Amino acid sequence: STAGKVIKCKAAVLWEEKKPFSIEEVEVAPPKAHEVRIKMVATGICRSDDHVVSGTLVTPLPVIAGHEAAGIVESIGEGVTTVRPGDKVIPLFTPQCGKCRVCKHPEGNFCLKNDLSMPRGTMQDGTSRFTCRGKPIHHFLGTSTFSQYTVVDEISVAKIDAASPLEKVCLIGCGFSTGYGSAVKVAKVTQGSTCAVFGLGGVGLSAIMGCKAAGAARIIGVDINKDKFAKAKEVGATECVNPQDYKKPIQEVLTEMSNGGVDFSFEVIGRLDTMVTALSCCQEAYGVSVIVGVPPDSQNLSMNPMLLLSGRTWKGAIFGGFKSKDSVPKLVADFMAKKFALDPLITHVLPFEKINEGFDLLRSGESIRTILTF
Amino acid sequence: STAGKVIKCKAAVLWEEKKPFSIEEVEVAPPKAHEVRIKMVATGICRSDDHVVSGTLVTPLPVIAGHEAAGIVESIGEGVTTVRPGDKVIPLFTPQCGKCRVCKHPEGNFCLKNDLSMPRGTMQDGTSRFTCRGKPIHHFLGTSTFSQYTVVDEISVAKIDAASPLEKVCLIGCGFSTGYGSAVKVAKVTQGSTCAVFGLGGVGLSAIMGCKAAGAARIIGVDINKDKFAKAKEVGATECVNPQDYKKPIQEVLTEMSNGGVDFSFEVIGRLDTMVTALSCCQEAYGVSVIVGVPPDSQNLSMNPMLLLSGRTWKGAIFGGFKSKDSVPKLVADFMAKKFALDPLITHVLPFEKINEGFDLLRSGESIRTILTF
Ligand SMILES: NC(=O)c1ccc[n+]([C@@H]2O[C@H](COP(=O)([O-])OP(=O)([O-])OC[C@H]3O[C@@H](n4cnc5c(N)[nH+]cnc54)[C@H](O)[C@@H]3O)[C@@H](O)[C@H]2O)c1
Ligand SMILES: NC(=O)c1ccc[n+]([C@@H]2O[C@H](COP(=O)([O-])OP(=O)([O-])OC[C@H]3O[C@@H](n4cnc5c(N)[nH+]cnc54)[C@H](O)[C@@H]3O)[C@@H](O)[C@H]2O)c1
Ligand SMILES: OCc1c(F)c(F)c(F)c(F)c1F
Ligand SMILES: OCc1c(F)c(F)c(F)c(F)c1F
Ligand SMILES: [Zn+2]
Ligand SMILES: [Zn+2]
Ligand SMILES: [Zn+2]
Ligand SMILES: [Zn+2]
Repeated sequence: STAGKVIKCKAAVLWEEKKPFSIEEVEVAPPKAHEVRIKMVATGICRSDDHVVSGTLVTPLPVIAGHEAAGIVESIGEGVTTVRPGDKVIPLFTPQCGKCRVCKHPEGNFCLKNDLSMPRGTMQDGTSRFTCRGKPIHHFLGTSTFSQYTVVDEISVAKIDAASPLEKVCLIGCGFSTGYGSAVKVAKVTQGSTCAVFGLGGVGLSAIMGCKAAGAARIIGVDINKDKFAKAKEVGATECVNPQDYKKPIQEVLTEMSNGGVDFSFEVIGRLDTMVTALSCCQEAYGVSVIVGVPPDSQNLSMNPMLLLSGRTWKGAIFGGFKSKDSVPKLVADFMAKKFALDPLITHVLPFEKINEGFDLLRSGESIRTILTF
Repeated sequence: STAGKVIKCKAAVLWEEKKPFSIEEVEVAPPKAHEVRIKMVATGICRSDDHVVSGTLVTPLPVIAGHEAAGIVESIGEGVTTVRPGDKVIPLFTPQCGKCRVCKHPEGNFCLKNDLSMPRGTMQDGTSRFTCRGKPIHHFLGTSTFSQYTVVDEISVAKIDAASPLEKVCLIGCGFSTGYGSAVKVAKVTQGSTCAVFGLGGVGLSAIMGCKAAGAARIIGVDINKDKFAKAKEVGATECVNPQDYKKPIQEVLTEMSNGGVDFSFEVIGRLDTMVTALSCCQEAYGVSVIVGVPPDSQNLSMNPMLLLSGRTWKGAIFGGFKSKDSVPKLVADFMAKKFALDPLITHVLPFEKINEGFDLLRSGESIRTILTF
């Protein structure tokens, strides 16, 4: 048995920014009280993982990244009550402690135990379960899914359906649930409305899916890579526009196309300029814009508050506004019942050992989601 | 009889920025089709009128300002159906045409016929009804209430209760309805919540009134002028804070006071810095901040969009989000039914001839609302 013992396994360690991951042996400590050690089965490559490499997102290095994944519980620490060895689980990069003011609020999901706002790169107890070359290695968002085995706090894992296909439902751990929730829960897109989605990667595709599910009459996809347009239309976009095709700023184009501004817009890229453009393109009196993209570290946007004074609503969200631990199992159940599709997001499959090729695919513009198999 | 004739009357003309109003004779043309000429009874001095004087707001000069008022219909043009000679009325600085996409939208009030966004300083037909010393004088927001008589478009006037005391209900034309609606309708303050109101003038006080009416448990007033605090507590503030008393930024103070951020905040001043502070002080996952204040023309703020990504909502509104022509008569009816009070807002009552003295009372920090009586 491996229970109570250190596990030696392979992980993808990031030693330095702007460098390939190093696939090499790490030591994974056994779970402490209220901790869960998970044998990973599949993990997706999300742009936020790439932000760690690029320094768009600052988190302590060296690190084991990865936050969109699914696996099987190997062992549980003392006091764990919500999962058992052998359960299928999704790590929760946004925890749900159930006890803080946000967890208790009907509309909050950004649990105060998160490691996103001011990342420490640790477990909840401020220590690391990972050693590599005798050196401690940081965690990422409490999940660190780029490893054959990880350890997570109990508040950062959800039990899911035992019959779930883990190579698909890993996307519920980030990109799908984020985009879909951003539309259905955060924006509360309405029947017959006009939507604009900026960025047609896995998360923006998922936002399109949610807009369509909510009954939007028009869904305008916006991307500078026209190769993204065919799949955006397959999942519900009614039209697609490339800002590079136009002499005028795209907020003006979108305001014209929507006869005075869109009902709902979504920034699903991570640029300061598109955040302001996306706000501006929604109708000035009653439009809603949602920021989903992750901006470059420590940078401020500039905007005219008259955009808001007229009536616009501007909001953002992590993980589609979903209370993570309550929502993930339900989302998996709904997937199993064919209430939404995940295959449109999966463009490439690779073994974990080819993680760097997976990142190359994302950076080239070729992929949506590459799913890595352990 | 004056109907169908030019009226020569007294008005307060603003010939140039940063100068006193000139109280002198103007000529007021009769109303054209779908226009209403009103004998003014009382008008309030709103900070937004002062913004015209100071250059904070840009609108064509020379102008007859004034937008918070009440009077009695003198005559109607052909085709008017919603008011008759002798009716008590409130001019609507945000029109309600009833036909545009905003007017048709359940949550929109910033009617596309407004003269706020891109001011022309005319009637709807692009002409002026005012002359002074042989020169055409601009209108302001379709209202121009600093005159013994004005002419407004029908879509910019509401009939109110014939028994209304005009010297009080004129506040429903701007400051009361703006503050109150910002709380009750735009923010949708909840029972038991904690609110922070930045700026304790007439509009901020009315926002306090709304927060209290909505059942807030804590209402923190914020102002640099501690002389404003006693009246803020009278109308519902549970605590008041002066940023100048603290070594730390007031967003930090308010976050500490509210054990991690407020539920609802309101910027009711008109400064870029306080708009950002107000957003920051609301709880990062589920807080809502509403911009009410009018900032200096053409200036952008800077902010970190992580404030929004965590879950905050940022919005603004004109006129408390109220559909103007539907709402004004109901607000007056509610006042007559003792559902809210207006007297706490009124600190001074002066003849119209003392308009400049009224503006000096506002600028010196000594008044809340001065009501000018014709
Ligand atoms: N809020 C959350 O909880 C959350 C979750 C998941 C992802 N993210 C972020 O969301 C963003 C999208 O993630 P993803 O879908 O995995 O990334 P992605 O697959 O890189 O998709 C982004 C898309 O944006 C397009 N794009 C780039 N620049 C522009 C431009 N100027 N105008 C229009 N399109 C442009 C680009 O071509 C690509 O198709 C990233 O910033 C992520 O970090 C946030
Ligand atoms: N959105 C709308 O429809 C609408 C309607 C009415 C008024 N307004 C605007 O709302 C604002 C308030 O109007 P008002 O109540 O008539 O003005 P006011 O009576 O001048 O009140 C403003 C208050 O802000 C206080 N103040 C000034 N600087 C600061 C600071 N740095 N920190 C905290 N407090 C400060 C000041 O002492 C005063 O009590 C103005 O900008 C108006 O133009 C907007
Ligand atoms: O993709 C999800 C995701 C985010 F939305 C973040 F804001 C973040 F900081 C991060 F590390 C992350 F992985
Ligand atoms: O006080 C109400 C009011 C506003 F909210 C404005 F945005 C504005 F431009 C204006 F002239 C005005 F009077
Ligand atoms: Zn929590
Ligand atoms: Zn992600
Ligand atoms: Zn209208
Ligand atoms: Zn006003």
